[PDB]
Amino acid sequence: PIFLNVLEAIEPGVVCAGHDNNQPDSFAALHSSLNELGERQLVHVVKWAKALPGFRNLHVDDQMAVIQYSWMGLMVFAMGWRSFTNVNSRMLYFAPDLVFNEYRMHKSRMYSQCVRMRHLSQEFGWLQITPQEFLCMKALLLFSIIPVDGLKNQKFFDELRMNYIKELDRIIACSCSRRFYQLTKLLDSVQPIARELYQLAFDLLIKSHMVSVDFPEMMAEIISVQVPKILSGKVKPIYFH
Ligand SMILES: C[C@]12CCC(=O)C[C@@H]1CC[C@@H]1[C@@H]2CC[C@]2(C)[C@@H](O)CC[C@@H]12
Repeated sequence: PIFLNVLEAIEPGVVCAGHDNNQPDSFAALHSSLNELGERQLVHVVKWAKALPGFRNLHVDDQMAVIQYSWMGLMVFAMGWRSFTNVNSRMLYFAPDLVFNEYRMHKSRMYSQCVRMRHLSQEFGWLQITPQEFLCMKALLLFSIIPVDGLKNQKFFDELRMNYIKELDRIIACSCSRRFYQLTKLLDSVQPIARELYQLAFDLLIKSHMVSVDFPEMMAEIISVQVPKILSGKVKPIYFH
């Protein structure tokens, strides 16, 4: 069971937001802690992706491109898993120190996005997603969004992604047809959610820049340099259906 040994071995542990839960829930304080949490999780996503079977086959620039396009889908998918297992999804478990209740969903001004994220979370229960299935699905998310113009070595990407699909099929097989349909439909459903949060993240970065409040450095760079390629359609998700 080589492949699964690796995914479970490299899975990131707890990541705290740094949030001061004793100060009031303002828009500013909630988003400052969300953004800091993003910066911190980005570190772990980079280290996780580089340790994935086959990932270093990819040209070095494609390695960074793929991380820099898929991070939102990956982080939302993982957050949904955390929510499912820790508060069974009527709250959002961004981090142990940053759990969103309904009030925080409203004061962050992202209630409707949180409602979709909460729906994604609950699907882990509706579909009875196993830990092995979650891990394989999350790895596939890294290979599920690319420039329409292709990567520097697209061929290696296409083969690696093929191999991760084969692994997803393996864990299922180890009816199977309905299960693969269900899981590929779930995967496809992550991307519209990611896109909404990408739009949100971009809009807030412009607005906070207007009033001279800075995002953490990597978040500011990815949201100003890479996210707009997604919002403008130069980078697109790869769907199953
Ligand atoms: C990825 C994060 C942080 C990590 C996580 O668990 C999911 C969550 C999804 C919303 C993102 C947030 C990082 C900061 C963002 C991008 C804010 O700018 C607006 C939307 C937030």
